[PDB]
Amino acid sequence: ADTKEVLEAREAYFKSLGGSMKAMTGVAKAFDAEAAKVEAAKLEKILATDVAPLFPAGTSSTDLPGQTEAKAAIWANMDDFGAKGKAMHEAGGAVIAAANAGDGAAFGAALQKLGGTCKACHDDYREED
Ligand code: HEM
Repeated sequence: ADTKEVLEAREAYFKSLGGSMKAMTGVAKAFDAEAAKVEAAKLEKILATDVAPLFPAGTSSTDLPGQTEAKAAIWANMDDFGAKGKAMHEAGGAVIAAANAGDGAAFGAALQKLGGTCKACHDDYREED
């Protein structure tokens, strides 16, 4: 697809994740198993997205100044970038299971683990200022 659509797709994917992280953070603060499962259901849908095809070479912030925050570095570290995405999917599965187990403590713990995967990747691959 055109750069405009992959950029569109990956932007929507990440916005959805951000909204999910935000909502689950609030649930973790005041655990309600029903709201957790609702959030987990949404996170599950989000994680079904194949994002590898969302980062084709030529879509870094240097190629498309201001259109994206993806750093050119991603393309010099695709194995690490994929690994970090993988870590997120795994952390996500744990958050989903904890929500479904109705386990508030595990949910909060898994959520910390998930947040960490977002940071681990952003630190090396997303544009700050
Ligand atoms: C962890 C679950 C996670 C969250 C939360 C998250 C959020 C997020 C947002 C809100 C954006 C900005 C979206 C927008 O344009 O409004 C964003 C952008 C990027 N992310 Fe991220 N992200 C999470 C996880 C990860 C992981 C696991 C990776 C790397 C393996 C990653 C990468 C990126 C990149 C690159 C961007 C820039 C996208 C762009 O501007 O085109 N994120 N993320």
